[PDB]
Amino acid sequence: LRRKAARLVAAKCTLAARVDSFHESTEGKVGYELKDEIERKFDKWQEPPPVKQVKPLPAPLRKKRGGR
RNA sequence: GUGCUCGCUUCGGCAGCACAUAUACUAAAAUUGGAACGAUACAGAGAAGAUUAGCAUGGCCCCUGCGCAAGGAUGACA
Repeated sequence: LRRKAARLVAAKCTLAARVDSFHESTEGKVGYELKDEIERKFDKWQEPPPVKQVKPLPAPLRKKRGGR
C-alpha cells in the first residue's frame, strides 16, 4: 500500500504547501485536518475485510431461447 | 430310626436320654392371539441432459432520417 499512500501524501502535501505559501493557517489547523484525513484513509485501507457469506450449492436440478 | 439308662419293668412292652433341623423359577398341565421380504402374481431402462427452434431485448461500431441545444465557414445585382 506504500505507493497508494505516497500518492495521497503527495497530494495532501501539495495542498498544505499551497496553504503555507500565503502564510495562512499560521497555528496549523489545515495541516492537522489534512493529517487527520490521511490517517483516516490509511486506517480505512488496513481495516480488516468484511464478513462475507458462503454461497451454498444451488440445487441438483425450464425452457431456453434460441436465436443468432 | 440306631444305641444307652444299673429307671418301671418284661425280654411282649413303657419313661427318659445322644445324633437327625427346614428342599422347590416352585410347574406336569391351561388356553386364545399377533405374525415374512419365502413362494407365487404384477411391473421392471435397476445410473444420464430432464430439452431445441424462432424473434425481440442488453453490449460495441458505423450509416441514414427527425427533433432539441449550442454553434462554425460561406453566398447573393437593380
